[PDB]
Amino acid sequence: KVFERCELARTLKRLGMDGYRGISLANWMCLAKWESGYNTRATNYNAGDRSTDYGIFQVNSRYWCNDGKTPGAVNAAHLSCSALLQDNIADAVAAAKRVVRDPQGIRAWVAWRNRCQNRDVRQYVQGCGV
Repeated sequence: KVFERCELARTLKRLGMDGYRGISLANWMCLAKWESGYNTRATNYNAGDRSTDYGIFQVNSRYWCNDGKTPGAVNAAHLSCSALLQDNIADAVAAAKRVVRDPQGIRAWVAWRNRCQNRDVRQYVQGCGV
């Protein structure tokens, strides 16, 4: 599923993401936009280390979900990476919350540092009613 901007905003708010571990909704939106373009089936194989990023938030199979084919992997969130490819993003949200519980926080995603950090991100939730 490819979410519409405001549709996603309201959905993340309902799932309790606004201000989770100090992370504003606008920031989560900026992250999803650049990671997958709000697409739940987005997958990206990292040939260099043999891991794959899954879903709307591009969660890595080496630490957060299990796909069985990732060398030296762990399952921190304890999910099947398959769960992060559903149209229903409840599991992707639970995984994303787990990622930011580590000290790195939102910085865990390099794309956030490149395109969201220290920028004006109000634009991602403008006019959505959240």
